[PDB]
Amino acid sequence: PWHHIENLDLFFSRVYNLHQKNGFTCMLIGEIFELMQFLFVVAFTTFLVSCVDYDILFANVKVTLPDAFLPAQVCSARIQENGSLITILVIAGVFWIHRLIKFIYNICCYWEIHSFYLHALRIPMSALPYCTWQEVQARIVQTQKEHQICIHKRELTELDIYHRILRFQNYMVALVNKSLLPLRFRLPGLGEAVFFTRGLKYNFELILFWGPGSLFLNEWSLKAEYKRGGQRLELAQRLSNRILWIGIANFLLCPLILIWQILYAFFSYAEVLKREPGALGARCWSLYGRCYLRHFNELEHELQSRLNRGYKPASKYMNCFLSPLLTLLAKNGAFFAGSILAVLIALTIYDEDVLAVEHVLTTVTLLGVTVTVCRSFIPDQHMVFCPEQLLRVILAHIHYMPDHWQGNAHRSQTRDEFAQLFQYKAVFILEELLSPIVTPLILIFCLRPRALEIIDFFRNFTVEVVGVGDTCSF
Amino acid sequence: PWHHIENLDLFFSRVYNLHQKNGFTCMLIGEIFELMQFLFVVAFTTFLVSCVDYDILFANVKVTLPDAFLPAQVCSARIQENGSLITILVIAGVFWIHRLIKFIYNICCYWEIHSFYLHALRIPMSALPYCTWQEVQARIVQTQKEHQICIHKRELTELDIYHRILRFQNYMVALVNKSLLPLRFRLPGLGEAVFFTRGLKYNFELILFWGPGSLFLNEWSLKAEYKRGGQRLELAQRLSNRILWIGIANFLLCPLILIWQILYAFFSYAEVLKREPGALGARCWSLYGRCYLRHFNELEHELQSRLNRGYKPASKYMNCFLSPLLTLLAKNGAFFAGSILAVLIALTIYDEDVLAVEHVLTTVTLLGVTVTVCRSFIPDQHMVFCPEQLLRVILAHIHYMPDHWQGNAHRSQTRDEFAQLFQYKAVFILEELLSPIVTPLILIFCLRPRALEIIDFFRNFTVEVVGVGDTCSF
Amino acid sequence: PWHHIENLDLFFSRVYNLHQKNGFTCMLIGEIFELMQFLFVVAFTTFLVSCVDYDILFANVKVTLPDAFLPAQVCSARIQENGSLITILVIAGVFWIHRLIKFIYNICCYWEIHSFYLHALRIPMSALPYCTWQEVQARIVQTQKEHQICIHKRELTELDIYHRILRFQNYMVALVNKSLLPLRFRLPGLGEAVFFTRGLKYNFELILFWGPGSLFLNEWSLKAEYKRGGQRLELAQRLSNRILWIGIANFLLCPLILIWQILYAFFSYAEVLKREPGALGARCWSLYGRCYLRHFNELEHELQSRLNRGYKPASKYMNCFLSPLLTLLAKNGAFFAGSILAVLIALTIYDEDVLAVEHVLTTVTLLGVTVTVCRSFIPDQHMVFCPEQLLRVILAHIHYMPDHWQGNAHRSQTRDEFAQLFQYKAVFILEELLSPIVTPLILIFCLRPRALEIIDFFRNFTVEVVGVGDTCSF
Repeated sequence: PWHHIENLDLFFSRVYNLHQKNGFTCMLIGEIFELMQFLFVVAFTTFLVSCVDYDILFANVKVTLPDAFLPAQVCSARIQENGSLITILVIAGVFWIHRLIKFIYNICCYWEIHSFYLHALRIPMSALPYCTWQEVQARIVQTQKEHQICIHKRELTELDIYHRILRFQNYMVALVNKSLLPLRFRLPGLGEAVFFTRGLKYNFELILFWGPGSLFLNEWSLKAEYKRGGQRLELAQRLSNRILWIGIANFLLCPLILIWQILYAFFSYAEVLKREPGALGARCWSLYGRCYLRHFNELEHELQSRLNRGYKPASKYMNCFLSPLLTLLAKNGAFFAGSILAVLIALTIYDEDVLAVEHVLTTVTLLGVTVTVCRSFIPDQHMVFCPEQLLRVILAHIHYMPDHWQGNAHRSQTRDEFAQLFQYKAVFILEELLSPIVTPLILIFCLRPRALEIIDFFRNFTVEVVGVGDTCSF
Repeated sequence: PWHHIENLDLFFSRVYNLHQKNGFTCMLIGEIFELMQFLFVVAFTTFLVSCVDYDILFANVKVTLPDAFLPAQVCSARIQENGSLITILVIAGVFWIHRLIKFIYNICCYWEIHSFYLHALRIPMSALPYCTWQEVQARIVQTQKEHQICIHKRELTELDIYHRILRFQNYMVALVNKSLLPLRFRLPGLGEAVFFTRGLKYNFELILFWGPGSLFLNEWSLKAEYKRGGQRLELAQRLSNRILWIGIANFLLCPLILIWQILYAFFSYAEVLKREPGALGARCWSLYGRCYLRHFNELEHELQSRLNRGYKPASKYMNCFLSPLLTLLAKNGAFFAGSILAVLIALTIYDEDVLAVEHVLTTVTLLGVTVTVCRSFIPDQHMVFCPEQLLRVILAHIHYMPDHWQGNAHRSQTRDEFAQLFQYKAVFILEELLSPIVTPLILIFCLRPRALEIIDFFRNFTVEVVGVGDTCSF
Repeated sequence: PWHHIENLDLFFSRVYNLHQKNGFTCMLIGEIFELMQFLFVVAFTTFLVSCVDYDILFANVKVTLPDAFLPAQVCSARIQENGSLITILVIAGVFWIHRLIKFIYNICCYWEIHSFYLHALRIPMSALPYCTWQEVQARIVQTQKEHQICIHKRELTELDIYHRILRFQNYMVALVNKSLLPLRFRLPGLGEAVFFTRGLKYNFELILFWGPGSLFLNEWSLKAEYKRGGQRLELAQRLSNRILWIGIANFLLCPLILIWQILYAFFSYAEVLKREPGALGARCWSLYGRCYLRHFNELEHELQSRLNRGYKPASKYMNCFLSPLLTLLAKNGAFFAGSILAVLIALTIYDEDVLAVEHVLTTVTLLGVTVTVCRSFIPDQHMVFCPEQLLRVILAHIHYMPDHWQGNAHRSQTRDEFAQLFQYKAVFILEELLSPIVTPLILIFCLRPRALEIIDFFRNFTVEVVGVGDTCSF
């Protein structure tokens, strides 16, 4: 049954994702909840926009919650009469319909992959969350005589699976580390800024890999016309028109994507700020650090493991960088604020009628917040300031660092250059919000003039591995 | 003075316990508070049952606490007229009287031991909490010519003290690790369940060691009739009647012991749930792990040290076992719950008259609890899932593990088999509550048919160390 | 320009302090805020004493904060009419005027030092917080031919800078470790007490080093009359009169210094008790541990580093010392208190009208505090009591320990002797409050009779390093 496939690339990617999804039911259940998140976001916002009145809620006998909710009939009439609301719902509906159809097709294709694990590999569906990818890899390669998926190539190789699954991610890796993508900016008042988000990466792969107008012929071979240097300018002009058109589509989609990014950050992170706002000060590896620190032919879990082992030294390293002025001001401000708040607390503690004076509680509240915030920049008085050993621990995991980091490991410039590989989480959120606005501008003015250079790139750094196809240079 | 003892076994146990009690006053003070805990439990429950009225408390001028308390005369009349309350108090009184008489006798016997530390060993009572058992051991054995406690045996030996103190605990160890005690069960809806509590261990030692009808003649020699195989069936029948009778006593005592176990768990753990309920999710070594992981000839502190060194790796190991479905549901539920709660919090934060709507606070409260509970099953996104090194650290301390744990260290079955050696604290509490109900059933139907096998056991695995007596096989 | 200095001692101290102050602006900004702290303390207390009325605050329409504040005119009239308040303000004004004049002079002298870093060393003012003292040390010593600050001595040496900056701190070190200063006391009800504060150290340096009547001629040479033993008694009598006079000045200043110490502890620590009172239970290295554990020729940062590396093992070591009686009482008290509080919480949880009974909340509140306090003396049940390895880790950093600590590392006496080198923070605060009262008594009765011994000391342990001057013996 596993002979007429013709799409071994997509097949191996699906074989890997089911292992990364911890079986079949979790993938199905995970996909359903993904679809449900969008629908819930849309429905709750729509319900909040139309049904609830907010008049009898602010009161302008105890009132129940169901009173503020309008009955179904009047809520439907206000939705279908907003005009400026139904036009967003229509677009948010067609994307989900496309997604749902794609999902149904993927289920019917992942069920076929399920049989291949069960039958060809003899690995039950209850042992997946306990089977490393290495175990799955040995049974696929050693039994390649039975299922005879690839008879065309003389044999199958471990390097082949890595190349087949990751034919386009290697291309993505080569573009960012050769500065062939517009991800460096100079800003007035900020200085150097690296703006690399998921929209640009999604757009790069859509411009270069996916679509009927991309550089790749079917799935695993870029069009032969891109292997001849006789029409570099003509191909560049054609690519420039393509790049220009994709940017126009992004500019058209700007308002919709902005609503989606805003809604996602709010529904996902606007509650952690209330309960534990220090979690958004905790740092995480940025998307550039995932493409700058990524080896060639390295799967998602092999890289995620390295970013996990180097997560605790990185928090310490970024936390040993203080500021003589910030530390001075924090020390002094905490003293002054706490010295006033202590008197206030004593007058409050003795007789509590002071709590009825107008601006006593707010002053105490803001000062408690002020003391706690200011006392958070004051380090532990007996810490071992060792910001030189911290880089050793980090480099032992992520494996990549600019050459001007080893000696001067403690300057304020090295921290500001490391903070771009290891960014705040709050900063991460903020540039996910700005991605749908800046991404089109980046593609039209910065990437379009490079449309020639890319054409040279794809022409000079693409080799042809026999039996595999057109792959990216290491 | 230390020549006419005739009970060197009990003497050495008392010598050890005073060191484990950190001197003499602490033992006296500890015993008094132990007696006082029972009396307080009984008295407070009795006072709550009879004196307080709960009528003028629920209000059916500010009211004081002493108003709800009835005067002594009317409270005494209601106690001595309850009938169904005085019959429990009588039993709770006679046990304490027995305990108090035993305590007074033990004090007069521990005072004699106090003189032996002070005079024979020349160790002051202010240096006990700072003297290891090794220091006490060297001065006892090296000065065995002066106090001449044991002249019968040619000399005294360190192995002898371990054997003399622990003649019955070794027997307890051999029964659990040879599955000679009924502590394995199959339950519909739960599967495998190991139910081993203090009542069974107390009952085992009462059936086998203590009492005038046990297997041991005086204190340190089982009756010679149990060394002849000519009457195995007859001895088994006699033992079966004994086992049957002990079970009947337990069945009779079931309601009383149940009240004691319920009261003890409530008074000891029902407040930690309110303040810090995560402490009852913290795991602890179960009573079977104390008998399965216990070496032979190992005192209480030597084992407690090993269970201490292996406590932190064990919490990590049991905490690295997740569930693809539980983690998926938690992630998704937290998002949905937090997404609703964030909107609620914003409407609450803007104008607080929303706080007067009926079901807004309860929804917020349950959802905050829901988010916090659900967000507690979501691991740290950058943790080093290394559940294989954790078993190495644990095995280096407790020294005992089933053979099918080394290879498959990460299956869901190994965790469910390790959770029986290292059980939850909440689970520990729950099976202490169920011990007085299930313990009689275990003894009558499961241990009684084994009454023959035990007779064989005690006949084949009991050696006679010269000068020491009848000991258990290692 | 760096030739006519004549005060190389003060110059090198200033060169070091600017590095310890992380540049020039931070020193200027730090000094200004230091001056501002005193002024704010005085002004706020004065404003609180005179302006606010506390009559319309305790209420004896919602009332604003500005109503309680008296207008400027009536507040000025009450200040300048208090009599017993203006006499304190005058003294608190003249000290600050002296301080401000000294500060202005130091700025004009540190600006000259700023040019020496910028020009002679070619080290910009933006690289100071990132330059170790070693980098500053190499450029000073290797370029000693250009600025020719010291041509008198043949060359400059690293030992010379250490000696020049720290000519008086070495003297302070030799007096405390030879028990030549009155810092040991026997108290009824407390026993041994080591009372060494900043006032005594400040007074010691004022009696011995600073002033026109001290032992040192100009700055770096004690008067030659103190190098001849022919007038030991006469010099001792003169020194005794000096010591007596300094003590009289301290006794006169007792009330003022007491107000300053009280105010400083309150404004600095009286708020941490409210928010996080466990931070004042955290220990810190006492002032005697800074003079007992200090090497010879060791700068402030080299010692602070050692006190930082040995801070975490020291907290563990002092936290592994329990008390059999304290642990027993805590266990039992927590059980009893929690057993009552659990019943109270259940009655409170079922129906909340119980919250209106008078003494229910206070009982719950005090018992919650009681449980939390008592449950703070109860250690973790599975901790590795290893108070012997902890001393190894500590001694590896502070380098100094009494000889009767190595063997008996766990007695209650070693802890009570280590607690004097590593004292509580709350204890530290308390003896800073008592320093202005006890310091004069210590100098008059204990140090005055020693006035002879000191004269012998300064005569026998002062060597003359050529080119450097009169230094202290190592």
